[PDB]
Amino acid sequence: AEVGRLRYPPEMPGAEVKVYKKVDNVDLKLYIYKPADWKPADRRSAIVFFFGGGWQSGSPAQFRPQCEYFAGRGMVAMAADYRVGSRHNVKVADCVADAKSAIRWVRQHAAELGVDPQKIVASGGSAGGHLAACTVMVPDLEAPEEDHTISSQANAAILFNPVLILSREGLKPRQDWEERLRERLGTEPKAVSPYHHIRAGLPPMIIFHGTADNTVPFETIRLFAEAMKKAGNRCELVPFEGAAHGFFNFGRGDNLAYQKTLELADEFLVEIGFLAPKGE
Ligand SMILES: [Cl-]
Ligand SMILES: [Cl-]
Repeated sequence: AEVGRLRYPPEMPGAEVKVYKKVDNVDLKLYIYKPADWKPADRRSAIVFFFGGGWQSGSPAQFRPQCEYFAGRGMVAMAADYRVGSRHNVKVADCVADAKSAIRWVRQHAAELGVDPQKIVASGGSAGGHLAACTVMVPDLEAPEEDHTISSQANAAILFNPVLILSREGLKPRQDWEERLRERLGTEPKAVSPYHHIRAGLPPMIIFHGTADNTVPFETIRLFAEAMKKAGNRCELVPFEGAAHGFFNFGRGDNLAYQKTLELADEFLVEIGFLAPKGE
């Protein structure tokens, strides 16, 4: 509900604004937070957050607090806008293209951003967590007007109650439901279903999910994580006992889950060599 009251477009005080994509006569922006000691020539890790809201609504403001945290730790942290149903009459596949365009843009512009182009983390909540996962493991579905010699693939992901299974193929593949998914998603459902793209050799990830989630059942995420681990990938699943969809957000449950998810995300980033340990 609180997340639902966020402003669009957001103020994002202290952020630098860059347009990463011009599409359908809208300028899609990144809201960029740099560390206090940032200099051109830096080669910092970066994180790009994609807001939640069912691919229908939401605001980059959702992840402003996390951006401020990670910029405090020395990352170039940013929150991306992307097209949504209520504002732009797009479908899920369009959202995925925008998320991929954002990672591509950060990589293309890594030098001027003071960023290491092989340390770009994709992150998000719910629908935005789906997008982040798509940037790590789903093939590009379109080639927009952008540098396709530059990869859209993120180097790691941090997912907050993501949607990871968008097709029922290979679960316990009924036709009419997959056809309804096709019309909603703008493509074959498997083409935007991270679970259907599990293979060896993928970037590392951490996932935070409530065990009492009625929106995205925890069991879908357990299945995902088990299969990823079977494929040899680093896929850390942190259950939040009794928590529901949206539990991790700044401003709810006394900020306890907010703080805990940041702590664990920080250690994950140290583990994979994207952040220096807090001990310096
Ligand atoms: Cl790895
Ligand atoms: Cl829920």
